Amino acid sequence: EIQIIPTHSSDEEANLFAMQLASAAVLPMALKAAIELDVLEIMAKSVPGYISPAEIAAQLPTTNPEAPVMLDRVLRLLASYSVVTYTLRELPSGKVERLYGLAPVCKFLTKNEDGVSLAPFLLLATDKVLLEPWFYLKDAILEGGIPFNKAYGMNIFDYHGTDHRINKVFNKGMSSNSTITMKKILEMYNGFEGLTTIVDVGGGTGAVASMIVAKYPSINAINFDLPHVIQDAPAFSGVEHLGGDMFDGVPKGDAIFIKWICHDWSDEHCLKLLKNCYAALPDHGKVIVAEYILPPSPDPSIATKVVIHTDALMLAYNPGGKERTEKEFQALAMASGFRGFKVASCAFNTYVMEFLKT
Amino acid sequence: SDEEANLFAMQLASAAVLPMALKAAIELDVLEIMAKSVPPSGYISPAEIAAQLPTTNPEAPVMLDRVLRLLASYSVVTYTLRELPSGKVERLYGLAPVCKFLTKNEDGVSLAPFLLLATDKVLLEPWFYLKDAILEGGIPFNKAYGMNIFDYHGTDHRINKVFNKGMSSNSTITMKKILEMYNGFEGLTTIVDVGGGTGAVASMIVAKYPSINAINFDLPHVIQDAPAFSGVEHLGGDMFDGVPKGDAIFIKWICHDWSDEHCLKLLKNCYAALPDHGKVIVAEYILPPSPDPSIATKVVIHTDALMLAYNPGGKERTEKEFQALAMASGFRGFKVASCAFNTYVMEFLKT
Ligand SMILES: Nc1ncnc2c1ncn2[C@@H]1O[C@H](CSCC[C@H](N)C(=O)O)[C@@H](O)[C@H]1O
Ligand SMILES: Nc1ncnc2c1ncn2[C@@H]1O[C@H](CSCC[C@H](N)C(=O)O)[C@@H](O)[C@H]1O
Ligand SMILES: C/C=C/c1ccc(O)c(OC)c1
Repeated sequence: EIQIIPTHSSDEEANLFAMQLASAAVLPMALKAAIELDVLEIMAKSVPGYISPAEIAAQLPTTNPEAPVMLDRVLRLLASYSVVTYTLRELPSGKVERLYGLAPVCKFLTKNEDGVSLAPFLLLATDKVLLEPWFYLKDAILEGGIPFNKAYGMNIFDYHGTDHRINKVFNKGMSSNSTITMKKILEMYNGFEGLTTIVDVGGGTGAVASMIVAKYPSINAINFDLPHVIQDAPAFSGVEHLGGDMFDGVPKGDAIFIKWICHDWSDEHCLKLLKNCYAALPDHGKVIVAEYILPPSPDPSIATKVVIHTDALMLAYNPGGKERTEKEFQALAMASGFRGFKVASCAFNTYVMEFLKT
Repeated sequence: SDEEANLFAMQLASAAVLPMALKAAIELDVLEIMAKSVPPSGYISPAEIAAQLPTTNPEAPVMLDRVLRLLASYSVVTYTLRELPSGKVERLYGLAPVCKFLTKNEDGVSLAPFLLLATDKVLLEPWFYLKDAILEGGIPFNKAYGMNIFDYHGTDHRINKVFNKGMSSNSTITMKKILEMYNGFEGLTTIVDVGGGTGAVASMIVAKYPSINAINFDLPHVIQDAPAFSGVEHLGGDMFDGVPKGDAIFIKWICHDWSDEHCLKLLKNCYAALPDHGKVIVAEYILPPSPDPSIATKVVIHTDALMLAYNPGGKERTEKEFQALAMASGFRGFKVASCAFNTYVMEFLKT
């Protein structure tokens, strides 16, 4: 370990890092506006890279003379963070102009073959509704409670039942994200083959249930979630949509699949749901749990960052939620009656574990 | 490589967690507690931090740990791991170099109040109207509130104070460094700080050059909050109507708030306010020539994006753009005199 001697040079880097931190929110917020204006889809479709901000603006419903320069300024920020790429063209007239192209991350920020990306997940994570709890984080640490419940007087799921705009944003966000992950899950994970019935507990609007039934047409699926979510679930052949509250019970099936459910809830709420799962399954049933697994240390890798970001988000938003290690998941499994524990697969940082009653 | 792209997109989507988590740590005084309490070897437990917070919440240590873990992953704090007898590891946290600027120094100053400003609820709101401003014209801030940001500051006194202390702390740190390097204040008898805020810069210059009489010129609602400093006279006004007379005019972070037309109008009042051989001293970021990934470029491009969402047309400019503003406003001479923390000090010379 070599010691860095403090100098004006190292003080400058520390100062500018603090300044970068101060205004770090400009990145997701600028990206959110690019996605809502459909700037990246325009780039994806119009690119002969690289396109000028004036050529992008020409495809927007605007007569604002300042649109191209406003777009230029946004895209320059995105370029510095490698969300887009750029080239420079000298204007026959002396000044330097930037043209922009899509960077490799835009594969997941623009619709793929099959009409899906992570952009709706980004719109959800940057929604007004979800920024507000952050201003009550201090209060929840000092006064107890949940910053989101302090913001609006109820938990986030009850709030989705009262704000139909955010309910749609959230359901579309989760569906897009699970679609992308499940497609890769389905390629490498064999645990669904052979089952007659599967229940998706907190399955949202049913994207995962419907993909499993598409791959395995002899499976019958039940998409189980809250009534305000189920009311908006598209019909899909092989999928039964059922509204309820999982803490009160879950539908019977041969296996139960829970994706991104455990991390929303405290260990006690988890134990309760997992007992409910244990009771709805036959003697050799299994719970298939798809979640992130906390890494060993808070290292600076992007994969670790994504898991620690989501842990922090389940501090603001949710009733006791947190990310967990592989030992903590096995602990919860053994404590709710399952004798078998297997880490089965991994896609995009999401691990598939089986809790086996066996 | 597909995996890495997907994970980067997920990182971007929840990127705001970092500055929001940091804001909460600063509002809880967690970094100051660390700075005062961290023992010689240099790491402290969240339980030990929490014991110093005004709280009886049994969950506080755990929730602190989880916020600090996020901060550590980004090297805002350092950490060590301590194995527990029963296999699981505990995290202890310490100060990283950035903490120097996010905690009070010996002059009692840090950048923390600038971070409180940048992350304030008031300033997040305009971002939801950026799409609207791009399609329809206008300024996201104006769309959200009734009016321009500075008028808003004269209506919402909490934000007025946060903004003034934000700017004050930031300008203090930068001005101390500039004053160690820049000799342009000698032979001056009077200096005018136009949009000088609560007067921190004006006071630093008189502290260094007690021969100078400084006018600190800003909007009435900011002057209202300006503490008395000897040798500084506070004066409320509107710079686009006219600037007080002095031997030199100092404008820090003013040009980037305003469109070219507004800057030209300001600089011509400046020219008019000066004697024959006076000068305007302009302290601004300079836009680099490409969107490079360096922290120093990011800071300037972030501020350019912030100007877009808050201000009556501000932006960041290149040195040749500043030379054009100087020229179009009648200045004959231009020089780049020094630089501290990305802030360049330019003079626009009348002869
Ligand atoms: N008490 C409850 N009973 C049933 N579903 C619930 C619930 N509380 C929350 N949920 C559902 O749990 C889901 C958490 S979001 C995860 C959604 C989906 N499994 C996916 O991975 O994409 C939401 O759809 C929410 O409505
Ligand atoms: N018309 C006007 N006349 C004078 N001051 C103005 C103005 N419009 C905005 N301002 C002021 O311009 C300042 C911009 S903020 C940064 C300025 C300060 N020189 C610093 O570097 O810390 C604010 O204090 C704001 O109140
Ligand atoms: C924008 C934050 C992401 C997110 C927030 C709350 C949740 O409950 C969730 O899924 C369980 C995901």
